[PDB]
Amino acid sequence: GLMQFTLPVRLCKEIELFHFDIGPFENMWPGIFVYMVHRSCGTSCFELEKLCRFIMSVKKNYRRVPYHNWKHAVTVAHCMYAILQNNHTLFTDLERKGLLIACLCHDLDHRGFSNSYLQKFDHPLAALYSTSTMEQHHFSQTVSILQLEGHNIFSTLSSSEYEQVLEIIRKAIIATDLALYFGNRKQLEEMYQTGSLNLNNQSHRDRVIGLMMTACDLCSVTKLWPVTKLTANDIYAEFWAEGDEMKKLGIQPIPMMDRDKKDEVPQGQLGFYNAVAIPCYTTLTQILPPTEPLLKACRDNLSQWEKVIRGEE
Ligand SMILES: COc1ccc(-n2c(CCN3C(=O)c4ccccc4C3=O)nc3ccccc3c2=O)cc1
Ligand SMILES: [Mg+2]
Ligand SMILES: [Zn+2]
Repeated sequence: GLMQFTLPVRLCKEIELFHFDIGPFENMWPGIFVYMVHRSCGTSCFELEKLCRFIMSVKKNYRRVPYHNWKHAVTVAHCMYAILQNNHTLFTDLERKGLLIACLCHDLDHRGFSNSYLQKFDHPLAALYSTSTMEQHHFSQTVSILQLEGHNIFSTLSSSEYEQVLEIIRKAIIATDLALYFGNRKQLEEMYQTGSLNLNNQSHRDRVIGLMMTACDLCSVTKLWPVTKLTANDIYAEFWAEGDEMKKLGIQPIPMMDRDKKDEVPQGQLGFYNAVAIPCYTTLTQILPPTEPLLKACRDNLSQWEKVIRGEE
């Protein structure tokens, strides 16, 4: 009960910042995650023994893929921690519990392949889940781990609170399907501008939590340039592998997944910042002003990509 996690001074201070990188020491990531739960949620939110056993079973069920790996899970959960800590009073007790867990679990058992590759391959999961294929799988894996003996971290919630938290987590994980982001942000844009946005409207909270999950999931674009630049290598390492697998199915992949078109990456990054990232953090900043540093860091990285195209790096 009186057992706190404590980080070295540099990490204690930098973990509070949006652009924090969790570093290359894998054995510290569980401790970083528990530290964020204790500060974000309370030292009483979860039984430590159960949380530790939940964390290590989640870790075990992430795969050795270049990008959609255990490091991504913890990185995305840190961004959520930064949003929640900078917006103290806006989120319920259940929501703080649910969203950090949702982030840790959001890409469980990812194979490094998009929903589109699963469908073109005719993967069994494409028959089981026709839309948001991988995201329904990620939620399924989350419930499976919660039902392992000794792993139910929500045990001391009431029947109704338990149903509420799994519903928060399900919506949160489904919302990480980027195909669903565009419509969710368009609706949030209209609600914010016509002034109809109402954080007591549950359907509105869902939309706002959905956008938070997009923002955390894309947070690679909100780090300092050297982290962003090096993470891009891992992202494209997966896309190019999917591209190769498209070619094996006798389908020319989109340039984004075609390793023969590396030259086109700098311009594709501009398109992605302009079409996805900047709009995402802009709308998020309007709804939640204290998330402005995500938008500023994103704009900084857009400028860095424009310098790459101008041969300046
Ligand atoms: C829909 O708007 C888009 C979509 C894709 C693109 N796009 C991209 C963006 C790549 N990208 C994701 O998709 C993504 C998802 C999640 C995290 C990080 C990322 C991330 O870095 N790269 C290219 C590279 C070369 C050639 C072409 C393209 C191309 O068209 C541009 C605009
Ligand atoms: Mg995902
Ligand atoms: Zn993800």
